[PDB]
Amino acid sequence: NNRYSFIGGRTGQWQVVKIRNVLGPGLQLVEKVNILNGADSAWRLQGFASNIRYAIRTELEALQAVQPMLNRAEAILAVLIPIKKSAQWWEMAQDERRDIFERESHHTAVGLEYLPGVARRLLHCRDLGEEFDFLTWFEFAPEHSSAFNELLLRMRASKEWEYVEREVEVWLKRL
Amino acid sequence: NNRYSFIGGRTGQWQVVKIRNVLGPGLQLVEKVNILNGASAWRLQGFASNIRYAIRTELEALQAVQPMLNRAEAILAVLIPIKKSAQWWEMAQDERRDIFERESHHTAVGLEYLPGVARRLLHCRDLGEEFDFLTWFEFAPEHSSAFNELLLRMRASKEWEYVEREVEVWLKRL
Ligand code: HEM
Ligand code: HEM
Repeated sequence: NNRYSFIGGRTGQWQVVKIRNVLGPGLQLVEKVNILNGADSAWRLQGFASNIRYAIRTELEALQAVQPMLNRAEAILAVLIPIKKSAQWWEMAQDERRDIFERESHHTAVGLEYLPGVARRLLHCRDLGEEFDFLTWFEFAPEHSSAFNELLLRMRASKEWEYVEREVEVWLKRL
Repeated sequence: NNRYSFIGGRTGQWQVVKIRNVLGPGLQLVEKVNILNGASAWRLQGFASNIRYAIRTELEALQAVQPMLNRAEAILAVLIPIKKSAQWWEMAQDERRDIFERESHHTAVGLEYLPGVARRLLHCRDLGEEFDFLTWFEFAPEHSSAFNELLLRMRASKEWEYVEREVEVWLKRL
């Protein structure tokens, strides 16, 4: 099953360290997040794992060579980052979006510099009618915390991020 | 709302003319199809979504000539659920784009059939449906022959070597 739900509330596998309401309406602070594979709580986010939309074969080969698995023993820290991009983004053609995502913003090339420390999972949810477009998930050991914070500053300055209209960070610790 | 459901059964806006079970398991013949914007013998559903392959110049060409849905003359339609293979879905984005257009010329061929044929593309693989896409075409009867020719051109393409299941539900507006 390709559907995942993230329930902000009082139960779950993950303790909420902090929530940063980066842009637009935030998410209510809660004690924990419960993650269910499938479709007292304060909010629910859901999304699906999907096929590749932008990465080219050589980029997949580079990612496959180095990206770590989810659920490593040392990956006790995580961050759930729901993101919404603008109508102007979604109206663009496929070449126009690819050009912004990689040619201008270097999303893949830049992210690669933070592997293997950072593991990730990408879910999509615009097509479900959700309030966000994407749920991004990152997990890593404390030793990569500083590197992940650097990555966030670099991505938020990119051309791609000029099309982001809502964004929240839910910082988590594995219970 | 971006979700559409197609219910094969006794009620609906469309009378079934015939069903051709082109490849793989078919769909049960029924009297009518009921189309509902939102989430009898069978139900198919899918969502309208962003562009996945077409480039700007292709969209400009399509926008220059493609007709709208619900033309008064467009009393015939064809619902074509399609599933593609796992090997297709594993390919990277450039690999699929190259097959879809550089090799199979999906948009360039399809454009030869506008403005006669109007269309709508729905996606459903991500919903866990048994098909990956619901495709919808509609047109006046004078384009029936051209549309049957288009179908045979597409099925000869490299892109169609990855199609694993395909049904045609032919319909007439009530
Ligand atoms: C950690 C290293 C990272 C790597 C290796 C990476 C890589 C990728 C790749 C290859 C894709 C495209 C997948 C496809 O073709 O469909 C993607 C999508 C995306 N990534 Fe990252 N990423 C990283 C970090 C980040 C971070 C920190 C964020 C958010 C703050 C982010 C947000 C996104 C978004 C929103 C998308 C969807 C883009 C779209 O479809 O418009 N990524 N990522
Ligand atoms: C009538 C003229 C046609 C035109 C102008 C046309 C055009 C297109 C375009 C531009 C796309 C890509 C949309 C995107 O980038 O996301 C597409 C997708 C698709 N079309 Fe057509 N089409 C036509 C006929 C047909 C026919 C007759 C069929 C079925 C027999 C069909 C099956 C599909 C499928 C399954 C997809 C999804 C491709 C994928 O994402 O892998 N098309 N069509």
